[PDB]
Amino acid sequence: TTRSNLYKKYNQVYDRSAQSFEHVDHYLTAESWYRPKYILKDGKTWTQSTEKDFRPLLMTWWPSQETQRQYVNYMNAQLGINKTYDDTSNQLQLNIAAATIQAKIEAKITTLKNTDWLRQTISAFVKTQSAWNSDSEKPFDDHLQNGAVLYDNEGKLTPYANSNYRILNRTPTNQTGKKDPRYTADNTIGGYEFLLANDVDNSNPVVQAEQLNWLHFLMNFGNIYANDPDANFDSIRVDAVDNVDADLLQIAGDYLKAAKGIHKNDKAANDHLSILEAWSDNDTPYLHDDGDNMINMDNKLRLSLLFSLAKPLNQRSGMNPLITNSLVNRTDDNAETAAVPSYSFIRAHDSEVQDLIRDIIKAEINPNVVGYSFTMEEIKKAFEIYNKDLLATEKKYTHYNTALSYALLLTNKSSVPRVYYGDMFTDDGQYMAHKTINYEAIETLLKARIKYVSGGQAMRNQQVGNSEIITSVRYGKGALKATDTGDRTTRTSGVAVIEGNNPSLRLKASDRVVVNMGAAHKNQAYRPLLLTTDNGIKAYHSDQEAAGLVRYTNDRGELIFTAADIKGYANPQVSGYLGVWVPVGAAADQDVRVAASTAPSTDGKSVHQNAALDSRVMFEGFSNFQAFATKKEEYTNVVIAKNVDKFAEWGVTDFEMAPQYVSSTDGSFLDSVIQNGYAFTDRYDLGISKPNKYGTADDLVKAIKALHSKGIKVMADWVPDQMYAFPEKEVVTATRVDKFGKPVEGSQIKSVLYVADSKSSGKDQQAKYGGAFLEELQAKYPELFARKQISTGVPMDPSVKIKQWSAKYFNGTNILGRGAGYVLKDQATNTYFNI
Ligand SMILES: O=C1/C(=C/c2cc(O)c(O)cc2O)Oc2ccccc21
Ligand SMILES: [Ca+2]
Repeated sequence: TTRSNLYKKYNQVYDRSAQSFEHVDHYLTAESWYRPKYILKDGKTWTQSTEKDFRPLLMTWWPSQETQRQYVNYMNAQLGINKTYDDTSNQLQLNIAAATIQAKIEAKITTLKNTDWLRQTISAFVKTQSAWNSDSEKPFDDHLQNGAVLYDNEGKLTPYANSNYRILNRTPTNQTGKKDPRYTADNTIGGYEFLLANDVDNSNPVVQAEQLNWLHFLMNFGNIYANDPDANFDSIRVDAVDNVDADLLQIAGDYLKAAKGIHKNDKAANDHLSILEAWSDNDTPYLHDDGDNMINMDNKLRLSLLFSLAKPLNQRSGMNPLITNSLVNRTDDNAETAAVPSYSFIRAHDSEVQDLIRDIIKAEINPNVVGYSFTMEEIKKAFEIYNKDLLATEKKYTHYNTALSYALLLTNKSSVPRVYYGDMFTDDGQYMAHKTINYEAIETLLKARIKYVSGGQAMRNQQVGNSEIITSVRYGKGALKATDTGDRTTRTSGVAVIEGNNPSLRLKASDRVVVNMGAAHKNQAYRPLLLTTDNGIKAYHSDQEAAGLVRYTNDRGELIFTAADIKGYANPQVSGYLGVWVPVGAAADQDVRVAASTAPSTDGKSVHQNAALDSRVMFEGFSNFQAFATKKEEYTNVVIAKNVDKFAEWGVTDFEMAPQYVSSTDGSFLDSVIQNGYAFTDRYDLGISKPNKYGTADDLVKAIKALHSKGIKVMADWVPDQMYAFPEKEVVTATRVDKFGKPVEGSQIKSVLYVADSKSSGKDQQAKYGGAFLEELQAKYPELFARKQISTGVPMDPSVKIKQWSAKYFNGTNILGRGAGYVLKDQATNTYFNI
């Protein structure tokens, strides 16, 4: 190695052994240190080196002479030697320069009695060279982190990182490696493999088995961790469906059927109600054909709410999409069971939050911010602007008409509404510490939903005066149709929502809005629940609070409104109009919800959008931008246990907790900066080795038990796409690719060695729990392991347990800024060093 170009015989490597080199899989890197036969204690005395006397390889060796010059110029400037060397410069001059630097390095080592300062200096120097930084990884692509590398299936130099799999972009749309001819709403292959960080190979049968193992662990967390059967997760969210092999959907579906019997009846299904985050318009019909074993979002209704109500006044659509642009056309929804089950929302922890922070940062701080890779300080200043925009009548960045969106989400038939934490409480600050201006209106709607919201739905779109309004009516419990005359409970249930999306709305003196309440509501007293005022929304918490504002239906069951009742407003809460009316005389404890039956299911689907699923409410119970806890009583899971009576009062039946995995701290993405739980190194570390952002493993256990004590189900966020920040390095044969895994031609990284962080400790929760339940699962549920998965043609393979993650179980990684030449070669032979 160390050539006849220095003080050899002194600076040569101690022995031909591997305990003398800092190596990665027996290869050397530009940041590799080594143990020389002799060190030079200060610039003074050559002494025999100990086992603790490692020194930078770059102190005494260089890949080319060009690099030695670069090293001398750099290390002179660092150590206070204003001598520069230029284009012309013999080997003898630079070897003399290299000695001198060597001598002063050793002097500073003895002065400070550490090498920490030199680790940094060598690192900083290495990152100045194109072959050891981003410049050899360019050009960047639309990957969230600027690009990715794909690990080669057959690398002769790295056979330990080989795979017979790494089958990419097997989305629901593209599961067979061809576009599914059945699903035509999305032209595209319906997603892409490389999203973030280390991309897990969910096409590998051994990894599939391990994803099921993790699923079983989460669904038995209570039993396994705390020997407590009251502290298990009831259900899952499947994170990033469009970025993983869709085989995982048959695996998770089969498990819910085999383990929880969700296929038998609605009681079983509704005790384990599991959701997808699946953005392709193909994913809902895919999931329906697969057996409604889980439910997807209604993306169409989300876009209809966003563009009809939430957008600025000049970017706002007409209101008719609120009726027609959804999985369910709500003109006249009179069905006992909707065709397809779904959940509905206007915002989520990611959707229409991090997007708005990015808009603010890009507009008023850093125009060159990459994807969602924000700094904490960018976030804090963005939130100064955001929090002011929330309280403004004229909003530049934040949603208009939040209460109008929730009035529709919480009265609509044939979808499970999901309330976002950050619409009731502030997106920043401590958990449940600060209420939004919309908290009252949303709370009032949640309590009214339990008491009044049942039966058939009618929505109408009336052109009035200069613009338009919509009416949305529920007929009341037992009344699917406008002609049903109902019983006593029908009479005191039902609701009328009236909305406009234009602040200039003025009815003519001649205009009337006739709202059919249904044949159970003839000649009846009605009172307001919400009314738009000049400064916001007045909530009425009882019949008596509203005593002065009572109005009546006529003999046909119609409420009638005029200009006196309806006009456009502009205030911090309403841009248009909102009016919500309920019948007078509901008992204090009236509850028109319905439980799931044990009657056998007969249509081949697990989940059914009937009155019992319509009775459920989902709560997404975190924000990305929650402040870190300063003391135990501010930990979210401790606050959840303390406030569990609130959630029951609101009719929350399904509590979607944040992912509970201990966050990585690399800061390479938003998730790793605000530590939400989506960026992790250990899949089984649920606040066990260290608190998560939300508290300790014991705080989580107590939160689950508290929710269960009120009959509320708890959802585990299943995140099989990627992992962050592995502590051990590994050398892989890699190819630069776009997020679809297509090779970027004109790249130095092409069947080339590259140094990834892709090995786990072997001493973490993964090492304890990995594969630990595969024998139990194959014994109880052999059919799970008999199924030939669609993408691979073969069953899951539980014959190997994953105690340590390594490169062979991953597709690739986001580019790490280590360059195409980071692994060192002998210049003459043009081959890599191997020990
Ligand atoms: O491509 C889409 C996307 C990205 C998306 C993907 C993710 O896995 C994620 O964690 C967050 C995202 O927002 O958001 C959309 C919304 C509507 C239609 C298409 C897209
Ligand atoms: Ca992936």
